[PDB]
Amino acid sequence: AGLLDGKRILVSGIITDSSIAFHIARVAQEQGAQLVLTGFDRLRLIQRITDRLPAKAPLLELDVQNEEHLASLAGRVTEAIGAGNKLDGVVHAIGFMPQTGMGINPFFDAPYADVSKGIHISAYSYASMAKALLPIMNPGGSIVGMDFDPSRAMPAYNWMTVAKSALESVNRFVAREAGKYGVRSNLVAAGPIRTLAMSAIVGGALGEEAGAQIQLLEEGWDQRAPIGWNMKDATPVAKTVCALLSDWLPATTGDIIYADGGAHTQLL
Amino acid sequence: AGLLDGKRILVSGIITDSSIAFHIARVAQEQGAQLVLTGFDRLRLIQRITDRLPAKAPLLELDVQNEEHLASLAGRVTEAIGAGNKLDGVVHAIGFMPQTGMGINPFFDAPYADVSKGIHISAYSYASMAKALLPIMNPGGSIVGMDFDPSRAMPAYNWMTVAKSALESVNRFVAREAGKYGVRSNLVAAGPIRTLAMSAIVGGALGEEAGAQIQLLEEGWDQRAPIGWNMKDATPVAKTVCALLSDWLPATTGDIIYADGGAHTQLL
Ligand SMILES: NC(=O)c1ccc[n+]([C@@H]2O[C@H](COP(=O)([O-])OP(=O)(O)OC[C@H]3O[C@@H](n4cnc5c(N)ncnc54)[C@H](O)[C@@H]3O)[C@@H](O)[C@H]2O)c1
Ligand SMILES: NC(=O)c1ccc[n+]([C@@H]2O[C@H](COP(=O)([O-])OP(=O)(O)OC[C@H]3O[C@@H](n4cnc5c(N)ncnc54)[C@H](O)[C@@H]3O)[C@@H](O)[C@H]2O)c1
Repeated sequence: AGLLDGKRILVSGIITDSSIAFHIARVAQEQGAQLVLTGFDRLRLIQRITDRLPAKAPLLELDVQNEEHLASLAGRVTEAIGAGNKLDGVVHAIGFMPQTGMGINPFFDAPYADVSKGIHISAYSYASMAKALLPIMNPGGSIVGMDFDPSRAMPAYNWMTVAKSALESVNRFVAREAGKYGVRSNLVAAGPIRTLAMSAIVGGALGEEAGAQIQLLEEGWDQRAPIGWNMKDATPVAKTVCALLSDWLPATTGDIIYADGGAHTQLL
Repeated sequence: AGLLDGKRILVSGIITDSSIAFHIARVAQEQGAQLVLTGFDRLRLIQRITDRLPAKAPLLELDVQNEEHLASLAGRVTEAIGAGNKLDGVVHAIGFMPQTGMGINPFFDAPYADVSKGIHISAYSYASMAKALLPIMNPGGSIVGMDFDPSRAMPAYNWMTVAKSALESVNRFVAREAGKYGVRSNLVAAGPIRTLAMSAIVGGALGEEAGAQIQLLEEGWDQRAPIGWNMKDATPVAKTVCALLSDWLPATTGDIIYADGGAHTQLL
């Protein structure tokens, strides 16, 4: 067994043992996968976290906002995974929005320059990463991004929700391109998870009201979710992406998979 | 009669007698409205077109990308419409994407810098215009933007479709803010219309394939539309926005109104 046996998945995200990426990576590895990692800013730190993973995995720098990193991605991955080999999976657990477009700050009040690098890192990054790595994929490969239902306005999230709405719209376009390589591109829309930086926001982080608005949003969930919703266990979201990086969901691409306890489907 | 009798609607867009904005403005005026206009780049030209309108209307410069214009909008509109008066409507007939994110150019191939000012002008502009004018609206006012169903990938449009998906997501957030002023914000999703620059693209404009891909998309429509779809008559789209700027659609905000012959609802 090993759902993901002898597969090469490259994982994005992992910033702390709290990060979802981290949890996919573990579940992934127990499942027989073989990762290669991408780090962003504090590489030495990611490095140290990455060591508690059930298995060693090469880590590589990558600021999704720097061309030369992207220019050189593919080389690097091969160079590591070893030539004559290609990868079967790529996971985009990444996003970011500046103080302003999120939190307490009124909505109309975010600078388009701020709003922008959010879009640049949260949505557009999906395309860059795919155009860059699509050339090294075995057929029947999988590309996956982490989503958060932006289909109805919620409060406090503001422009991060707008950035996700774009994510949803970019994925459809990547599905089109990946199609030619016989590779799939999909989004897993998670329920709220207590990641670190989430934690910080439900604390005083972005504001008081902002915070109390999450708290509540966070509770609507478990209520609504017919099978409930644990905001502290990213394991169910990890096993889904794990289903998607696998060959058991072969006829589905442009798609979004609600890994949310059912919440999105119930009114109250 | 005069659906829009003694109402102050400020219209965005009008670049040629072909432009939709132009058509709303006419229908608007025959309906008893009283406009005030916004021009973008070639003001003298807009000016000359604007004269064939059934009625005189003050025109004002406004590059939705220049802060000081937005900073000074409200003053200008009052200054014109005359102090002690407020407007009941605002129409956002505006958008734009650089060669690259549209047309023949592959999707992965657009620079985020290009992709960006599209987003900046097409989506984000909706928010700026609203934060700026919301202070001068009578209650039960209306804000309307022009939409184009981005809910399924289409070809050739690329990033303009992504920009509209964001538009749809911004509107929901503006509905929230407009709510406090008791003003409404909605999107009219049009079918394809032969505007000038559209014309140019179905000609050789953006590319050959790009062009032949519109042509076809353009025909799927009238087929699909149970009551059909005339790509050369922007009158039905104009009368809808006209319904929406009016008090007959009072309980509906965050919304998108399909002004499309029914196309969006039928598979084949
Ligand atoms: N946590 C939630 O409640 C929730 C729910 C549904 C979806 N998601 C999405 O899941 C994804 C995973 O994020 P998370 O919540 O695990 O949080 P997280 O704080 O662990 O960080 C996600 C990452 O963004 C990275 N980042 C920012 N700029 C970058 C850049 N230039 N290059 C590379 N990485 C960069 C950080 O290094 C970090 O890894 C997020 O994108 C989030 O939108 C999250
Ligand atoms: N034509 C269609 O098939 C179609 C269909 C559905 C929706 N829409 C939308 O309808 C809206 C109306 O556009 P149209 O198709 O009538 O085309 P159009 O070419 O008449 O131009 C729309 C406008 O964008 C303006 N523009 C660009 N940058 C600007 C700036 N910085 N400041 C102010 N104006 C600026 C131009 O001046 C022009 O008026 C568009 O936004 C389009 O997305 C169009």
